[PDB]
Amino acid sequence: CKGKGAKCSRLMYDCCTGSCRSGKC
Repeated sequence: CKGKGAKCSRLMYDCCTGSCRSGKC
């Protein structure tokens, strides 16, 4: 995964630790 500011999807959040909304971590 990535970290903050990393493009992600709440359902399939690809962030290591943080959040995932609007298509971002």
